[PDB]
Amino acid sequence: MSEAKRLAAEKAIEYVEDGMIVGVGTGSTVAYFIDALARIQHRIKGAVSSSEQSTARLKQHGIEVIELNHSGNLSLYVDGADECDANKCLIKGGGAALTREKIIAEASERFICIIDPSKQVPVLGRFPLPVEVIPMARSLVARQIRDMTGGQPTWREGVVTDNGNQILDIHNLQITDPEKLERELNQLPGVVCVGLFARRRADVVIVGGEPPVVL
Amino acid sequence: HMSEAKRLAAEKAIEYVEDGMIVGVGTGSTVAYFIDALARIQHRIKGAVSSSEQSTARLKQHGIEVIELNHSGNLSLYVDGADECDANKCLIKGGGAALTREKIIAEASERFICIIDPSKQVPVLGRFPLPVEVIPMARSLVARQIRDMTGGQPTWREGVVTDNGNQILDIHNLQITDPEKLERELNQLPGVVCVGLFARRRADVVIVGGEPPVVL
Repeated sequence: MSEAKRLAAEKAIEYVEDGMIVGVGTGSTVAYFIDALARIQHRIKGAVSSSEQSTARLKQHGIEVIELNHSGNLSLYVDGADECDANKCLIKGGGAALTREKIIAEASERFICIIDPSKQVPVLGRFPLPVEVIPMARSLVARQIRDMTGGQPTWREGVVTDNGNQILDIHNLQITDPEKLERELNQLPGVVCVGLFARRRADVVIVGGEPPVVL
Repeated sequence: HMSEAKRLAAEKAIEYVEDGMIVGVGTGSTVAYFIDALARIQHRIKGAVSSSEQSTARLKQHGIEVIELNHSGNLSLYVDGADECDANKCLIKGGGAALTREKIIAEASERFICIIDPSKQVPVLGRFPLPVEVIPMARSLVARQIRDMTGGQPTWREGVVTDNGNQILDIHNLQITDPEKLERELNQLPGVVCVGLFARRRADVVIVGGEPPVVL
């Protein structure tokens, strides 16, 4: 899907305007966007980064990285998704960076989501739902999620997020109501972030291909 | 001034400790009396699950075994203080920055006993500012959002870092007449780690220290 990823990333460049501080996602599709952004870096002020990995990639291209606390709100955030449904609700966090992704997206006027066709699904959940948890809460949250959803939480054992937390991946869900599930999981003490983007979903979905399809 | 009231509230809370329990333990100056009282009955408990590194040191100083919540599983009893307690037993917590692990252990516990002196009783929560634990890179965003949503005044508790590596915003000037609603709303903000309202899961028993303590 490398060509589809690159084509989606190049289409997203059309949304970058002179003088922007661009919010930058994480992952293999975003890698193509970082490479393309480097070619126009004379036109931008810099980037706010959703992961230490993305920060290193931006810096390797000479792009200035700015903290969200310093930039304030942004106009544009570009990132990928592990799954995207027909209502533009997403599962994110396959690379464990969901928390800073969700924060930067929240601070951005428009979220342009770049995907290849394999990410389009009719019902979220075949890709397990990532949930970032305070480590000492891990087993409690797993029990609660099992009780609430009937899904199967599994610790992504050994993975530590940029924020020092652990990840539970919730298997076997059919998330037909992501708005509700996100709101309910957000209430559990020890949950740091839920990998559903539904309260604040993608504004634009770019599906890579020749030509890209813009939803 | 309130030292005797704190001591007496903690004494009454000991009456809820059953032989063999793993006791969930809060944080703060009122809980300090409860930790010292637990030490006096240490032969009657299996150990304790601790809401802060500070409480862990105080428990270990008395030879009480400290057990991880991941290992204990759910608990029967959690005992902790509060910065404010309204008439419906909704609480503001986090004055000592330990609200997140406190809320987690309280959630895992069947009965939450809250030990307070009379100065913690309020008709409406909010004169004591509401603590919110935040991801550091989200701090300014969350402050803007809370200001817009509530009309309150967020202030960074600058320099304070929680046991979880996060920062604290204290929200001033709220009159929180519906704590469960505000808690639910603030919990939806990306970058909020924990909200210092205990309302969805509130105190089951409130012990107000005095001679004798009042059990509410």
